[PDB]
Amino acid sequence: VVGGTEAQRNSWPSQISLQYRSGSSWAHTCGGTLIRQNWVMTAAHCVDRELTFRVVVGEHNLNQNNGTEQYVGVQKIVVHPYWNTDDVAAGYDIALLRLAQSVTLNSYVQLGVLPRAGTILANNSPCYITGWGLTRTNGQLAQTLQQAYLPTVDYAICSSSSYWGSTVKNSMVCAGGDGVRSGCQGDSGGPLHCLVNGQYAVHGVTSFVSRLGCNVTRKPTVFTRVSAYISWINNVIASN
Ligand SMILES: [Ca+2]
Repeated sequence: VVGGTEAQRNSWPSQISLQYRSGSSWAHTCGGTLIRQNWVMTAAHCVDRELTFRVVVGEHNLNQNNGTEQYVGVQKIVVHPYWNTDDVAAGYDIALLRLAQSVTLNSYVQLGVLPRAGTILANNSPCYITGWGLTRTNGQLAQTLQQAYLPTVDYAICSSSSYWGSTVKNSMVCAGGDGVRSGCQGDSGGPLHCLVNGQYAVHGVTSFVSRLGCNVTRKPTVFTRVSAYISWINNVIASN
C-alpha cells in the first residue's frame, strides 16, 4: 500500500497473508480474505505458479511474533475457469483456496463479509485497502499491515478515456487514483473494504495497477468485483 498508515493490530481480522516456500524459508506474496473457517478468497494471478503455499491468519508484523498468528497449509486451489494469465484485463482474477485445516475464529481472526450478488457501489464510496505490499513503486514490502482510504471511481468514469479506458470491465471495481494512495505489488489478492449499511464488506480483490507505477493520477487501483462472483463462490464452497 502506497501512501498508507499502519492499521491498528488485528483491526481487519479477515485479512490473510499468502506466502510461498522458497528454499527453507517463507515469503509473503499476496493478500487474501478469510471467507469460511477453511476457505480463503484471493486473486487468481497469485496462485498461477506451482509453488507450495501457506496461509497466515491473525498476522500483523510479518517479521516478528505477534502472539496472534495461526499458520495453515493450502489443500486445494480453485481458480476461476475463465482466468487467462496472459490477459489480466479480461478479468476473472479470483481464486478460492481450501485450507488443510479449519482455523480458530477469535479476536484476531474473523470471516470477511461479502456483498449481495450484483451490488454496485455509487461513485466515491468510502473504502479502505489493506495489505503488506510495497509502500512505494519498486520499493519494498511493509513489515506491518498498512491501510489507506481509497474511495471508489464508478465504471462510467473509470472506463472513460481520461482514466483506464477499455482496459477496465464492468466486472471490476476501481478505487483511488489520487496519485498519492494506492495498492501495489504484494497487495494483490487482498481486500477492498467498503462501508455499506453500517458495516464493512469486502467488495474487491486487488488485481492490478498501471505499468507506469502503483500510485498514478487517474490510474486507480483495479479490483475484481466480488459481487459479480457470489454465485460462483457459493457453488464452489458448496461442492468442495
Ligand atoms: Ca507476526
